[PDB]
Amino acid sequence: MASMERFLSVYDEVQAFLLDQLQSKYEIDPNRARYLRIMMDTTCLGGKYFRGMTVVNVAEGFLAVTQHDEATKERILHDACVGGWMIEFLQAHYLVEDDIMDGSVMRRGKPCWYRFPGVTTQCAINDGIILKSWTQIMAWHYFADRPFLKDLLCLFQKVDYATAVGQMYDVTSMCDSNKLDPEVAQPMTTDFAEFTPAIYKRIVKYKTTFYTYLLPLVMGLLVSEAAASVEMNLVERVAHLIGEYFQVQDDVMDCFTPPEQLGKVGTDIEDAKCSWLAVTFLGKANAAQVAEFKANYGEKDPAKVAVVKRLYSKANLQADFAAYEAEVVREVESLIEQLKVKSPTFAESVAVVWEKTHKR
Amino acid sequence: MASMERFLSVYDEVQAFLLDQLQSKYEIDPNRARYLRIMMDTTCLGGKYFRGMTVVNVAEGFLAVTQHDEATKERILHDACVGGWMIEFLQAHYLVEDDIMDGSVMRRGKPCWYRFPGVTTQCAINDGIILKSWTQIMAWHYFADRPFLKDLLCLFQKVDYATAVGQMYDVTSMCDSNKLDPEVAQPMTTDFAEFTPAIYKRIVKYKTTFYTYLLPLVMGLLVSEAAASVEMNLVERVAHLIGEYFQVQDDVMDCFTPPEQLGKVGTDIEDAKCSWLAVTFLGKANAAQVAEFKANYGEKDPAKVAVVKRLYSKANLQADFAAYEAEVVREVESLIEQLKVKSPTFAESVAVVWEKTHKR
Ligand SMILES: C[C@H](O)CNC(=O)Nc1ccccc1
Ligand SMILES: C[C@H](O)CNC(=O)Nc1ccccc1
Ligand SMILES: [Zn+2]
Ligand SMILES: [Zn+2]
Ligand SMILES: [Zn+2]
Ligand SMILES: [Zn+2]
Repeated sequence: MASMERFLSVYDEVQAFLLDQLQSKYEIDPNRARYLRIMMDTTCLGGKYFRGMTVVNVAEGFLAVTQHDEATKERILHDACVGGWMIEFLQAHYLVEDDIMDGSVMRRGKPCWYRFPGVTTQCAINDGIILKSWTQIMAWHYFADRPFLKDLLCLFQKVDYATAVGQMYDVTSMCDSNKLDPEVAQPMTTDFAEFTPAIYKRIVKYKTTFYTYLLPLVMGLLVSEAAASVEMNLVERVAHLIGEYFQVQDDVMDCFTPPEQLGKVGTDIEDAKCSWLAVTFLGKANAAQVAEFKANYGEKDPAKVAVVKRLYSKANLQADFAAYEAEVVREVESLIEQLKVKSPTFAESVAVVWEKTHKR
Repeated sequence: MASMERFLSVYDEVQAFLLDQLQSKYEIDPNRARYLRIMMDTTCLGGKYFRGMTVVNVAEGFLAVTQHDEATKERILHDACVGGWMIEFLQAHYLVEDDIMDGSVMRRGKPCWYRFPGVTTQCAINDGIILKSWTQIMAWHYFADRPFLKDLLCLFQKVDYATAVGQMYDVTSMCDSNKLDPEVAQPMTTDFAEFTPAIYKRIVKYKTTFYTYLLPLVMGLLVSEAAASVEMNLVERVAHLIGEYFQVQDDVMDCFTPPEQLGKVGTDIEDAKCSWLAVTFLGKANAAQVAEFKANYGEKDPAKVAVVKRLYSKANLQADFAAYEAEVVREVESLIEQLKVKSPTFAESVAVVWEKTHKR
């Protein structure tokens, strides 16, 4: 059976499970069941399933080199699909809540969930809560007797926590740290002293890399009972490296990818985000360029946004991007080599993960 | 050592643990640590700790009748405090997110967290996320080797899910179920056909009783290794019964308790909530009273709100309240009796839980 169709079939199975349990155990009525169904579909479906499919792909790699009964191969592939949907639903949770936090308008060429007429923020915050709660219901039901349940829940928990801490880093990235104070309305930085590579790397490491790369790889190892085919510190380092590159790519696209293709009007400049473009620009700008950046960044005025995009264009950040990209290529290839010592198979799964990211 | 001081000491210990781990493992800076510290204190402290203290009280009851080494008594009381703070932090999560959802202004005589000048909704949604994530970090660290970890996490998970489903019931209680549709803006009911006792009871059962009464009682049983001193179906029934009564009390107070004493300007009438007052009123009203209710409910206009409160006053709902209260007294006393068959001690813990609720 082809992987994607297995994975989509499992979505249907998990959805039916969840909705049927709401009826039998939580006293739900048909209409609220239908609302939840629609919420689940709208918020969890229509992306590329990179995250969830990675769990499946890692598991398929191990199956090719490991002796098992056919029934066991099916059980492992089913568990990899359920685990992948746990990650897709965790992403859905964070995208619903982030879109509300950031006053976002669109996502994947459709309105953000909270903007749907019959949703509203009042419902949507809680819908996002339910999305993450479903990840736990899936795990407790499908992995009840599994030897990896403990480790999978502990890992998922750490990754969710890292992700929330990364959200905090992100939403506070345009403030001066010494001024953070619940009692005082937060001004935007005027110095931009905290727009540095290390501070950027902290934001992206926590906001995105743990859930997008670390969790899919380690979940495919867990459902395969293969965590001893790796050096976990290597897996962490390669996840964090690829994941950073993914985010840099997303930062450049927010500024330069046409909206119809982005699925999004990008507003990182207006929102004063600590983007790779802004940190790279401040790393090579002269005094007058720095001052012109400071006069225009973090403002909704389209003319000021056009001045920042011009400053980026004239600073030939494409060349810095190519240089960054070449260094990451170098480093990812090195880690892949190190991962072949313990597991050619796992190494190859990471190579595929890299190819997929590198070729967006 | 007195229970409350043990419990507050453990708060300090858990806070320090959590903040120190952010520093050592999550790369946090001192200023963001201070923001989180302040968030934790503001959102988790200053209530009566009924929930968390119930875990401690159930555990203390068992200790009085069970042989243990002193070191074991201390370990059980510490675990009961940590478990109680897991529930207090789960409540904090839901109160932060609910206040945002409901556009609330105050709570416990202070502004809602999101309204603090240096918070904002953008931060506060995520702060609420972190509050619940902390409950998992506490459990994984403090209960790592404990025989009850599995059962405590499974239970907590179910209770959190029930609570989110109850939030859905609550926020959608003034809509007609057959009209729920993400694509269509939701009108308020005009018939009030779904303002019934059974529909009310479903809202309150899920929104409040699982986290407020079921979880503190069952957590005190789990940390005591005492789940075989009870019939779980009795514990469920008594939790749901007392918890309903608690909420009816909160509904009457939203309408009739002066704001300075409530900690809150109550807005259930304007918000068109399915309250005990509204369902009781519609259960005894004549045709003209029903029509006058329909013209005035669910409207911000203070004159219309004054007309609903008058309709409630003239309908002598105090008498229905007394009758309800007498029935619950009857039923709670009956369940307490049944619980004495297996455990006088646990029975007495539930009696205390009832006394505390009955005497608010
Ligand atoms: C518009 C979105 O970016 C589309 N989704 C992706 O590009 N997802 C993705 C693809 C490859 C690697 C990692 C993640
Ligand atoms: C203003 C709030 O209602 C104060 N808190 C409580 O009354 N909490 C409480 C007390 C007894 C039983 C159950 C819960
Ligand atoms: Zn965001
Ligand atoms: Zn972006
Ligand atoms: Zn609410
Ligand atoms: Zn209320």
